[PDB]
Amino acid sequence: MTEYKLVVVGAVGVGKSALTIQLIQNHFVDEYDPTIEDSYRKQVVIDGETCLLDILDTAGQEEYSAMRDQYMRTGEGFLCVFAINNTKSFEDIHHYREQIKRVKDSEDVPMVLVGNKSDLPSRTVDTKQAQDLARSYGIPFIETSAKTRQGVDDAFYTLVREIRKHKE
Ligand SMILES: [N]C1=N([C]C(=O)[N]C2=[C][C]=C(F)[C]=[C]2)[C]=[C]S1
Repeated sequence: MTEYKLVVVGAVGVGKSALTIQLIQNHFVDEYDPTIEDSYRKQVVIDGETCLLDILDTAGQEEYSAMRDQYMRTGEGFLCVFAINNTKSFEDIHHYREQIKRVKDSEDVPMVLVGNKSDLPSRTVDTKQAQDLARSYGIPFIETSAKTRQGVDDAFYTLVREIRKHKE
């Protein structure tokens, strides 16, 4: 069976486990829990093929810099999640971008920019603005409304399509 090794990156206040738990057990949690390390695995049927998705939810802080540069060597699919309400987490993508290209040692890497809390009234970053920077890097921007569970499942398939095309 085809297994996909992905890492869940981001900052504190975006919705890390809010995406995982919502797609894994279909549950939305209001309380935020500072995660350090764990393994989330689930089987998904795409294009008639059943595959296993292994996602590692690491600390959403620049605490373990050495460890950050470690797992970044596996650039299968980077989930660039940010909060549309927090511009700081959006402009933080560049901070990771400069490192990603260094660790991956490749200019071309299939990544997906997903904005969370899109169903929330508090919006600072606009879709066009987000897409402006996204297209600057060469990555697509998707809307991920966690609370309503809209686009969360579909957006997960988009990255798989990228990985498949990056192969052959
Ligand atoms: N989770 C866990 N495991 C599995 C794996 O591998 N994962 C991953 C990899 C890489 C990346 F990047 C992300 C995720 C083992 C132990 S714990």
